[PDB]
Amino acid sequence: KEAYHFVLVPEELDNDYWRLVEKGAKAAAKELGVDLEYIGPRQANIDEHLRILKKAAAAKVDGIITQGLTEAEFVPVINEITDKNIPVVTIDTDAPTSRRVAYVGTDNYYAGFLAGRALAEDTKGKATVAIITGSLTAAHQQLRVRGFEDAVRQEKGIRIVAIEESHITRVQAAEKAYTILKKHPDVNAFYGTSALDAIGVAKVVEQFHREQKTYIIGFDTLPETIRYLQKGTIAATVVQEPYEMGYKAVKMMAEIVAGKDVPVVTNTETKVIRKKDLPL
Repeated sequence: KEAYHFVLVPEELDNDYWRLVEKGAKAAAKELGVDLEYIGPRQANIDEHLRILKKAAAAKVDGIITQGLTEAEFVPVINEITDKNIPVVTIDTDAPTSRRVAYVGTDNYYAGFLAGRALAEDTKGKATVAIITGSLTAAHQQLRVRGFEDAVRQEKGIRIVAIEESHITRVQAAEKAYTILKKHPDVNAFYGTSALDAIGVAKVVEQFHREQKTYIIGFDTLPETIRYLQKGTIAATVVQEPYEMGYKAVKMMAEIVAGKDVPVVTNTETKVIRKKDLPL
């Protein structure tokens, strides 16, 4: 009996969030006697991401765990991998129209919906919102935006005046905040859907001395996010369970190759945390 060899491809190797996924994935792998190879782009890059997927598939590994990041490029690659009878578990971002066997990650539509609810609650239903999103093509970003929009649609005192892409860098989130605040000086609320968006926004808001008049809600728990939350510049952030999705993704791949029944979608929890919830 040879050990199962699984590949987990993170969006970015050196990233606090994915290192938490790696920890959970390696904990489950060790617990099951599974060889887990954790490889991806050192810096997020779609083309090296796809290239590492197709390489792992050509190695006849027993299963591949990955984001279904974009419909256009990742659904074909997931299906291509599935056509070699290698099962794919999606993690963090689903591709529900692909032939991936199972998904483990946040309900991204509903993370954004809870963010809309939290913004409406905290602003007492009155806000002029700008949205910073990592990209318009990444499936989880799209869902987080759409969920927020649906949540606030009937909030008569809320209107969304801008949506801008950060390309998941802190510097470009700041850039877009400079552009938005210049163009829409009535903006008193920012919603960021990737891990550095609120952080980039927070810097610009503080530069213009607008923190006391600006509500900021972002995603995840990076150190600068916790700092701005303790300081008051960021009012809230949506917290995921990267360790748990790493752990559950590996355990579910093992169930799949063992022939057991597994659900198609497993959603790890999501929570809107504010300053009062710190420490985590």
